[PDB]
Amino acid sequence: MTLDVWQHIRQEAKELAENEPMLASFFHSTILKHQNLGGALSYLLANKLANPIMPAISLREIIEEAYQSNPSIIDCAACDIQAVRHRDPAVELWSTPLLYLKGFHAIQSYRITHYLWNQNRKSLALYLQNQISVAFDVDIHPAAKIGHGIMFDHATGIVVGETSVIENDVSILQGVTLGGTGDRHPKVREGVMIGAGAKILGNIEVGKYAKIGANSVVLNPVPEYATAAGVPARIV
Amino acid sequence: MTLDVWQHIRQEAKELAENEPMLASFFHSTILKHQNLGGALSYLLANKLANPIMPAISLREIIEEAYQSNPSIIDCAACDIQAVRHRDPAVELWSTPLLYLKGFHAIQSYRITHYLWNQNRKSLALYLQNQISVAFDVDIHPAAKIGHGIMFDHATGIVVGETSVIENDVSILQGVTLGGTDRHPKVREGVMIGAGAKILGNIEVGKYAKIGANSVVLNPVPEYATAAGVPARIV
Amino acid sequence: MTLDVWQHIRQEAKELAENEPMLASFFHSTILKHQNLGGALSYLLANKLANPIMPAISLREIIEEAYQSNPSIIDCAACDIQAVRHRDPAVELWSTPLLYLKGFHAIQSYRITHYLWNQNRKSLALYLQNQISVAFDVDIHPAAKIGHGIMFDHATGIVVGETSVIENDVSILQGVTLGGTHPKVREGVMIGAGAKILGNIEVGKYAKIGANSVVLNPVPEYATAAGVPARIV
Amino acid sequence: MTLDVWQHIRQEAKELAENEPMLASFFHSTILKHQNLGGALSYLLANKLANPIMPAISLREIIEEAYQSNPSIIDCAACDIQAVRHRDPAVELWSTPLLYLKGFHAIQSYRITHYLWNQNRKSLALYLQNQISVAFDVDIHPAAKIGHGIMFDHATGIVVGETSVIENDVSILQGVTLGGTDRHPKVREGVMIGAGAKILGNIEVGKYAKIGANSVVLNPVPEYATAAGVPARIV
Amino acid sequence: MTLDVWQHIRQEAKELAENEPMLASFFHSTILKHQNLGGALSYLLANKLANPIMPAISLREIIEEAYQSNPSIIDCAACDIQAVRHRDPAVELWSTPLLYLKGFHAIQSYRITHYLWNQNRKSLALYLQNQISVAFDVDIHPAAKIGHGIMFDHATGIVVGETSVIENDVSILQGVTLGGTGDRHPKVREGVMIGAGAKILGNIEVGKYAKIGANSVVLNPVPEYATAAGVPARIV
Amino acid sequence: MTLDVWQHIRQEAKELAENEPMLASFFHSTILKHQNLGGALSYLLANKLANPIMPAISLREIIEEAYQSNPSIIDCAACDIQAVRHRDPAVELWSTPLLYLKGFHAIQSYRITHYLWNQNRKSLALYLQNQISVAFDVDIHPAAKIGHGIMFDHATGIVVGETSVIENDVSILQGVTLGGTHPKVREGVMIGAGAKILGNIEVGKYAKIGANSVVLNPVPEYATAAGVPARIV
Ligand SMILES: CC(C)(COP(=O)(O)OP(=O)(O)OC[C@H]1O[C@@H](n2cnc3c(N)ncnc32)[C@H](O)[C@@H]1OP(=O)(O)O)[C@@H](O)C(=O)NCCC(=O)NCCS
Ligand SMILES: CC(C)(COP(=O)(O)OP(=O)(O)OC[C@H]1O[C@@H](n2cnc3c(N)ncnc32)[C@H](O)[C@@H]1OP(=O)(O)O)[C@@H](O)C(=O)NCCC(=O)NCCS
Ligand SMILES: CC(C)(COP(=O)(O)OP(=O)(O)OC[C@H]1O[C@@H](n2cnc3c(N)ncnc32)[C@H](O)[C@@H]1OP(=O)(O)O)[C@@H](O)C(=O)NCCC(=O)NCCS
Ligand SMILES: CC(C)(COP(=O)(O)OP(=O)(O)OC[C@H]1O[C@@H](n2cnc3c(N)ncnc32)[C@H](O)[C@@H]1OP(=O)(O)O)[C@@H](O)C(=O)NCCC(=O)NCCS
Ligand SMILES: CC(C)(COP(=O)(O)OP(=O)(O)OC[C@H]1O[C@@H](n2cnc3c(N)ncnc32)[C@H](O)[C@@H]1OP(=O)(O)O)[C@@H](O)C(=O)NCCC(=O)NCCS
Ligand SMILES: CC(C)(COP(=O)(O)OP(=O)(O)OC[C@H]1O[C@@H](n2cnc3c(N)ncnc32)[C@H](O)[C@@H]1OP(=O)(O)O)[C@@H](O)C(=O)NCCC(=O)NCCS
Repeated sequence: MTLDVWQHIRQEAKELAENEPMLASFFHSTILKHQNLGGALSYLLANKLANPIMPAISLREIIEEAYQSNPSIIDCAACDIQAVRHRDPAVELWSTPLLYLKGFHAIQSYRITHYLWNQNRKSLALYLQNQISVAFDVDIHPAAKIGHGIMFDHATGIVVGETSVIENDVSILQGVTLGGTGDRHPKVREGVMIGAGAKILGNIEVGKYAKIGANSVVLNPVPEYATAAGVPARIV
Repeated sequence: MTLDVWQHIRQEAKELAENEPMLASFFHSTILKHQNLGGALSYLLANKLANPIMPAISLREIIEEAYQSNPSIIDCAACDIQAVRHRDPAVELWSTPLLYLKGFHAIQSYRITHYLWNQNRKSLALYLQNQISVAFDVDIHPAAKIGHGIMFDHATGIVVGETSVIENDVSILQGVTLGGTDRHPKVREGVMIGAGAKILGNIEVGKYAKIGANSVVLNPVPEYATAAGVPARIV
Repeated sequence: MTLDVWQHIRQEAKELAENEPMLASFFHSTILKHQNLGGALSYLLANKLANPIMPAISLREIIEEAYQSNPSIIDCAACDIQAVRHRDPAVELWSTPLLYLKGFHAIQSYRITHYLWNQNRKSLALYLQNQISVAFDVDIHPAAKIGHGIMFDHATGIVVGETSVIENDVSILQGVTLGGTHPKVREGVMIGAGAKILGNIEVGKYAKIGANSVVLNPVPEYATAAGVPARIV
Repeated sequence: MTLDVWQHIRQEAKELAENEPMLASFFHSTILKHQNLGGALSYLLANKLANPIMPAISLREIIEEAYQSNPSIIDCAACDIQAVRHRDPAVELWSTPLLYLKGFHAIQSYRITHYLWNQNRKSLALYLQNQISVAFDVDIHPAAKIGHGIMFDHATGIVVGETSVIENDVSILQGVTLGGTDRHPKVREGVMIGAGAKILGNIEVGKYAKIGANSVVLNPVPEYATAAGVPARIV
Repeated sequence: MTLDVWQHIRQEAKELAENEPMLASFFHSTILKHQNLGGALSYLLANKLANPIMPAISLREIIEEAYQSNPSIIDCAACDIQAVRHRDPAVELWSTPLLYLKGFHAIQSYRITHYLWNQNRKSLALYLQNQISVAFDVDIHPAAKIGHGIMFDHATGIVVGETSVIENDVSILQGVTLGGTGDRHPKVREGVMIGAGAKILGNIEVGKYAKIGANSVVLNPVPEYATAAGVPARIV
Repeated sequence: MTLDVWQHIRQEAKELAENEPMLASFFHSTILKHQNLGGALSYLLANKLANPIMPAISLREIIEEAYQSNPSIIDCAACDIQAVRHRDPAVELWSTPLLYLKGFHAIQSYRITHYLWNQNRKSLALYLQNQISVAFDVDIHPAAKIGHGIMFDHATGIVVGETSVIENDVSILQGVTLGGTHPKVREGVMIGAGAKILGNIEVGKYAKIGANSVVLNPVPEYATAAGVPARIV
C-alpha cells in the first residue's frame, strides 16, 4: 500500500529527527508536515529540480497536477522505495531512497515526464527531462518505457534512449547507456542487472535475469539468465 | 545566420507558450522578451550558472561583456543549434537546443571562457570552466580549441583537455574524455565519438572517423575509419 | 602547514582580486574576509551544497561543528591542495583547488561525512553524501577510508563504496568506480578514467590502472593493469 | 461573485501581457496559469510572504489548507477587489488590487491568520501576522474582526489592535492606528479614516463617519459625522 | 557631471573596502566592478526591488532599457546624491546616499516609473511603484512630478499622490503624505522642507522655501518663506 | 538570566513545534537546533537582514564577530525579552519577541551597529542601520544610546537620531520620531504612537507622550504631554 510504506517513512522520520537536531527541520519539511507520499514526493522533487527561472513553487504546481491526474505515479514510487530497500544490503531505512537517492528522484521525475509525453505535453516533458539531467545527472527520454521496482544505484551518467524499454525489477548502475548505433534502443527485460559503465546499443534484447558486465558494449541480444561481458560483449 | 534561427526560435516560443500555460512564463523570460539570440542566451546561461556567491545578475554582466566584445561568439551558437537540429532527427525544433540541451549550453558557456582565456582573464576563465562542470557536468579546459557545428548529445561526464582541438561538425556523446596518457587529441571534422570513449594523447582522429562506445584510443585513427575496442583497433 | 598554504592563498587572492574586477567580490567572500583555511573552506562548501531546503547558513553550522570537533579535517584539506598542485602542471595556484575543483570539494565534503559517520550521526552523513553527489557528481560512502594527498581530477562520475580504502597520494580520474562485483588502493596508486575496480581486491603501491579497465584481480606494486578485464601489461 | 471577477481579471491579464513583453511572465505565473482566484492569490501571497526560512513553496501549503478548509475566504477577497476598484476611480482594472496593492494583500493575508486563530493555531497565526508586517508594513492582530469591502489604500504603518472590529466598506489610509489608550475601536460600515489618524480605546466610530488625517479619536464619533483634531472634536 | 560624482564614489569605495574586509565584497559588487553610475545604480535597484517572481536579473533588464532610452534619469540621481550630501550634516560620503539611503533608492526607482508612465507603459509603472513601496516603504504614484536635488530623509511612510508636484531641492521626512480630501494634490515649490508626519491635502500651494511643522495637516496654501504648523496648520 | 530565558524558550519551542506541524521546521531551525540565545538570535537576524548582495551566511559572520567580542549584547537581548513580555498582556510567551516582533529584531540589530560604530567600523554600522530600515521599517542611528528593557511595539515608522538617548524600560510605539527641530528619554518613559519629539530636550522618568503629540519643550517626571504642540495635560 502507498499508505504502509508511507507509515514506515513517517515513523522513521519522527525517530530520526529526535536523534539528529541539525536535521530535524529537514525531516519535518520533507516528510512529517506532509499528509501522504505524493505530498512529500512532490515537495522533494519541486525543490530538487528548482532553479532561478522556474522556482520550487512553480515546479510543484506541475507535479501536483500530474499526481492528481494519475495517482498511480505515486504508487510506482512506493514500489521503487521497496525495491532499493531490499535489493540494496545497506539500505535499511524506507525513508532513505525517498530522501537521498538521486537515482530514485530521477526515476520518479521521469515518470512525471512520461505521463506528460503521453498527454502530448512535450515541451513540458522535454523541460523536465533536461532539468532532471541537470539536477541528478540522469537523462531518460520521456518516451522511454520503464516499469516498477527499478533501481538506479548511484546513477551518475545513466542515459536512456527514446525507444528504450525497461521491465520490472531491473537494476542499473552509474555510467550505463541504453541507446543505439524506429526501434534503435534496447529492450531490457525483467530482473536484469546492468554493471557500471555498460553501453547497451541497438534494438537488441537483454533477457530476464541476465547480468551485464561493467564497461561492456552489448550489441547482440543476451539470453535469459546469462552473463554478457566484454567489449564487445560475449556470453560468458 | 542568426536572424533566421532567432526568428524561427521566436515563432516557436509563441506557439509553445500558447499551447502550454504552465511554461508560458519560461518561454517569455528566456526568449519572447528578448530582442536577439545574444540576450536570450546570456539570460539562460547566467541563470543556469548562477550560485549564491555569484547570482545570475552578476554572471550576466560577464557574459554580456564577452558578447559585446566578440559578437561572433553568438554566431557559433547559431551554427550549433543548426547542427543539433538536423544531425539528430529526434530534435525537431530550433529552440530545443537553446532551451533544453545541457551539452549545447556547456559549449556556449565554454566559448565564453575560451575568449576570456584568449584575453588573459584566466581566473575568470577558470571560475566559469568549473561552474560549467557543476551545472552541466561537462569539463572543457578554456584553452581547448573548438569549432562550430558541434554536438554534445546528453553530455554527462565529457572532459576535454587543455591542448585539445575539435573541428567543425563533430558529435561527442556522454562519458567521452579527450585527454592525455601538446598532450591531447586533435579531432577533425565530421568525427562521431561514441559514449564512454577515452581518447588519449596528442593523436590525430581523422575527419569523419567513427569511435566506438567505450573504446580507448591510443594511436592515430584514419580519416573515414572506425576505431573500436580497448585499445582501439580499426574495424 | 595549514598556515603556510593559507598565506600562499591569501597572497594569491589579493592579486587575483586586483587583476579581475568582475571577480574581486568572489575572492573577498571566499578568501580575504576569512582568517584561516577552515573559515574559507566551510564557507565555500556550505554555499556549494546549499539548496532550498538546507541553505548555506544551515549547512555551515554543521561543517563548523565538525571542524571545531576535529580540526585535523582542515589539515587534510591543506595536504590535498599541495597534491593537486604538485601532482599537476595544469594547476599552478594554491588557491585553484580550494576555489574551483569539484573533485577537491567532494573530497573535503566527504571528510566531514566520514567524521559524522564515526560519531554515529549517520543520517547527517547520508544527507551530505548524497548532496555531494548532486553538487559535485561524486558519490563516496561516508564509511570509506581515504588518506591524504588525494587528487580527484575532473571527478565526474566517481563512485566509492562503503568498504573501500584509499591510502595516501592516490589520484583518481572521472568515471572511476571502486566497489564490488570494495577495493583497497595502496599509496601512490591511481585509477585511470572510466576504470572500474570491483571486488575485495588489492591495488599495489604506485600501480597504474588504464582508462576504461575492469579490474577483478589484485594488481602488483608498480604494475600497469589495463584491459576489460584488466591484464598486467 | 468570484467567477466574474476572475474572468475579468483573466481577460485583463491576457491583454496586458500582450502589451507589455517585459511583464508577460509575471502575468502568466500570477494569473494566466491558474484556474481560479484561490490559486492566483495563494501563489501571490506565498511569494510575497516568503523568506529564506519559510520559502514560498512552504507558505503556499498553509495558505492552500486554509482556502480548502474555509472557501469563503476567497470570496471576501473578491469583494475587496470590487470595492477598491470602484471606491477609488484611480484604480481602473480588476487585476490591479490583486497584483499590486499591498494593503489589499495584507488584508487577504490577514483573513488567513484570522481563520488560523479561530482554529486555535495561534503560533501559525502569530508567525503570519508578523511576516505580514514585514512584507506590507501592515500589522493586524489575528483576533481583529474585519468585514468585507475593505480598502487599505497605500497602507504603510497601519496597526489594528486585537479587539478591533471593522465592518463592511471601510477605507483606511496610511499611518492609521486602531488601538488602545475589549480595548480597541469598533469601526462601523462606510467609515473613511484619514492618514495618520490614531483611534484609541473601545470606542464607537459610527457608520459613514469621516476621520480627519492625524486626528486622535478618544471619544465615540457619531454616525455620518466628521471628527478631526488632536483630540478629535466634531466639525 | 555624472562622471565627477561617480569619481568620488569610486575613489571612496576603494578606500572603504580596504578598511572593511567584511564589506569589501559588497563595495566591489555595487560600485567597483561597474563602469558608470547607471551600471551601479541599476545593479543596486534590481537587487533591492527583486523578489521570487521577478528576480534581480529580470528587473535589471527593465531598468537598463529605461536608462538607455533616457540617460538623463541617471543625471537626476547624481544631482540627488549631491543634495543629500550637503543638505545632511552627517552625510559626508558621496557613496552613502547611493548605497544605503532607501529614500534615495525610492526616488531613483520612482524616476523609472515616471518615464515608463509617460511611455504609456502603465502596467510596468504600477508594478514598480508597488514593489518600491514594499522594498522601501515609499509610495509615489508614477504620474507625480518631482524635480532634482530631492531628499527623502528616512522616508518611511511617505505617500505622494498621482497629481502631486515637487520642485527642486525639496526635503521630505518620514510619514509625509501629499494627497487630497482632477488636481486634488499639492504643488510643493522649490526648497520646501516638510517635517515628519505632515499631511498636505488638496490642490494647494506650498510656496518656495516654506517650512512645514511635523504632524501638520496643511489645507490652505502656505506663503513663500513662511512656516505652517498645526492641525489644521496656521502660518506661524 | 540568559540561561533562564533560554530554557524558557526551548521548553516553549519544543511544545510549539509539537502542536503545529507546518511550523515545526521553523522552530527547529531558529531555536531547537541551537545551544544558546546568541546562536538563535544571530541566525534569526542574519536571515531577516539577508538580501541578494549579502546573504544570511555572510551577515551571520558579522553578527557572530560582534557577539564574540561583546557577549553582553546578547544579555541586553534577554532583558528586552522580559520587558515586551511583562510590559504587555498581549504577549505571553518568552519566545514570541525573539521569533516574531520586528521591533525587537530592530533593537537587537541596532545593538550590533552601535558596537561597530564604537569600534569605528562605521561603514558596517551604516550598512546594517539601513538594512534594518528596509527589513523592519525602523531607522536608528548606530550612535544613538539605548538602554535595556526596551519595547518597540509594532515599530513601523520609528526613527531615532544620532544624538538620541533612550534609558531603561522605555516603550516606543509606531510612527515615533526622536530627533531635531536629539531627545533624551529617561527611564520608564515612552513615546505614544505617531508622536514626534524634536530638539535637544528632556523627557522625564515615567512620563507619557500622547499619540500624535509634537514635543518641543522638556517634559516633567510622571507628566503626560499631549498635543500639537505638546502641552502638559
Ligand atoms: C559479470 C559480473 C556481473 C559477474 O558475473 P558472473 O556471471 O559471475 O561472471 P564470472 O564472474 O563468472 O566471470 C566469468 C567471465 O567473465 C569475465 N568478466 C567478469 N566481469 C567482467 C567484466 N566486467 N568485463 C569483462 N569480462 C568480465 C571473467 O574474467 C570471466 O572470464 P573467464 O571465463 O575467462 O574466466 C561482474 O563481474 C560485473 O561486471 N559486475 C558489475 C557490478 C558493478 O558494476 N558493481 C559496481 C558497484 S558500485
Ligand atoms: C562502431 C559504431 C560507431 C558502428 O560503426 P560501423 O562502421 O557500423 O562498424 P560496425 O558496426 O560494422 O562494426 C564492425 C565490428 O566492430 C564491432 N564493434 C561495433 N561497435 C563496437 C564498440 N563500441 N566496441 C567494440 N567493438 C565494436 C562489431 O561487433 C563488428 O564486428 P565484426 O568484426 O564481427 O564485423 C557503433 O557500433 C558504436 O559503437 N556506436 C556508439 C554510439 C553510441 O554511443 N550511442 C549512444 C547513443 S545515446
Ligand atoms: C596506465 C597508463 C597511465 C600508463 O601505462 P604504461 O605503464 O605506460 O603502459 P604502456 O603505455 O607502455 O602501454 C603498454 C600496453 O598497454 C596497452 N594499453 C595502455 N593503456 C591501455 C588501456 N587504457 N586499455 C587497454 N590497453 C591499454 C598499450 O597499447 C600497450 O600494449 P603492448 O602490450 O602491445 O605493448 C595509461 O596507459 C592510461 O591508460 N592512462 C589513462 C590516463 C587518463 O585517464 N587520462 C585522462 C586525462 S583527463
Ligand atoms: C476631514 C476631511 C475628511 C474632510 O471632511 P469634511 O466633511 O469636508 O469636513 P470639512 O472639510 O468641511 O472641514 C471642516 C473643518 O474641519 C477642518 N479640518 C478638515 N480636515 C481636518 C483634519 N484632518 N484635521 C483637523 N481639522 C481638519 C477644516 O479646516 C474645517 O474648518 P472650519 O471650522 O473653518 O469650517 C478631510 O479634510 C481630511 O482630513 N481628509 C484626509 C484624507 C487623507 O488622508 N487623504 C490622503 C490620501 S493619500
Ligand atoms: C516648524 C519647524 C519647522 C520650525 O519652524 P520655525 O519657523 O522656527 O517655527 P518656530 O520654532 O519659530 O515656532 C513658531 C511657532 O510654531 C510652533 N510650532 C513649532 N513646531 C510646531 C509643530 N511641529 N506643530 C505645531 N506647532 C509647532 C511653536 O510652538 C511656535 O508657537 P508660538 O508662536 O505660539 O510660540 C519645526 O518646529 C518642526 O516641526 N520641524 C520638523 C523637523 C523634523 O521633523 N525633524 C525630524 C528629524 S528626523
Ligand atoms: C498619554 C496616554 C498614554 C495616557 O494619558 P493620561 O495621563 O491618562 O491623560 P488622560 O487620559 O487623563 O487625558 C488627559 C487630557 O489629555 C487629552 N488627551 C489624551 N491623549 C491625547 C492625545 N493623544 N492628543 C491630544 N490630547 C490628548 C484628554 O482628552 C484629556 O483632556 P482634559 O484636559 O480636557 O481632561 C494616552 O492618552 C495616549 O495618548 N496613549 C496613546 C497610546 C498608543 O499610542 N496606543 C496605541 C496602541 S497600538
